[PDB]
Amino acid sequence: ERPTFYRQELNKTIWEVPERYQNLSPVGSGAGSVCAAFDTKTGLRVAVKKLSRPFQSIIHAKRTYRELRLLKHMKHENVIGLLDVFTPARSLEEFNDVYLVTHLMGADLNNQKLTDDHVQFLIYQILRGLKYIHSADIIHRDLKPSNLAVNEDCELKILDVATRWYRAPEIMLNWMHYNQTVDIWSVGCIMAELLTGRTLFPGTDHIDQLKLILRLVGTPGAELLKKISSESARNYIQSLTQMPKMNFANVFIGANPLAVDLLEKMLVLDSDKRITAAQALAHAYFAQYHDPDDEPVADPYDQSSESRDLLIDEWKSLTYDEVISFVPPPLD
Ligand SMILES: CCCCCCCCO[C@@H]1O[C@H](CO)[C@@H](O)[C@H](O)[C@H]1O
Repeated sequence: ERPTFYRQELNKTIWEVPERYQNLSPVGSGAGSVCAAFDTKTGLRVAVKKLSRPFQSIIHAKRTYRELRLLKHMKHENVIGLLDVFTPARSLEEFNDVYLVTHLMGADLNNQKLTDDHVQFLIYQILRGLKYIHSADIIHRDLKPSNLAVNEDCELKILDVATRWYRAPEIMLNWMHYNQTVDIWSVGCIMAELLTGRTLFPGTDHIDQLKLILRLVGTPGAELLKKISSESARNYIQSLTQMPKMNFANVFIGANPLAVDLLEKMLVLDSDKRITAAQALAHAYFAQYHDPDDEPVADPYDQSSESRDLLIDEWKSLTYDEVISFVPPPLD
């Protein structure tokens, strides 16, 4: 049955939401607008995002669909999920607005070294979430402290200048064919910063970022240089003065040797040689948290919906179908 909706003017528009969602109050970007609310059915504080111009163009429509589909797929403790999605529309013909409801997250990992035991717990949770995302054949591509939410029990969820500080070197070289370990590079950068209280590679601009990375991990070795299809890349690298990888033990002074060992395995230039999320969860650094019985994988996720060129009304109809078919997660 259809919930009774009410209407209220918020962020220059009339929002129309199920009455279960009370005390709406703005907090949000625009890069759709977000309101905080209290969900009375579940007892939870939530974020309610009214999408802005979701079907204004083919590009907007395809974006909306892909975003909804992703959020509907993600069902893991360490990944943001969808609590609800709704529209006031009673039919496709009347369908214009989409609203997404998620847990209201109070803090992120930006929000001043952490202790080694806390770094262990936070990075464990990131990697547990990443194992799940990667198992769906999804690459996050923009892992950074602001995309990591934590609650007051230090339970963590991976979220949905934009800073370059956490970005894998191959993304900044426009390499394409990205591996999932682009995300492992980011996790390394985050872990280093939690341990030291300092940004590992605080690049001022695009080339400076690359310069800082090369300073720590050294210039490419022969095995990596063999895999560079680009003639221009190859000839530039060969001309750099050969520098060895720095000693992470004497870069992360005071740090748990198990942590340094893990960082050495994450922050490798060659993406094929970086540790995977599932391998990292088995690393002795996480001995106190690691449990193979509860590090679950995802169902396969279909991203083909993505190479396709469809009409606006087709993307719109497909999005409508996803809104109607939505099943809320268990009351928990
Ligand atoms: C001057 C800085 C050079 C940075 C080298 C980064 C190499 C990243 O690693 C590479 O990434 C690709 C994308 O997955 C793969 O196709 C390769 O097999 C791999 O070597």
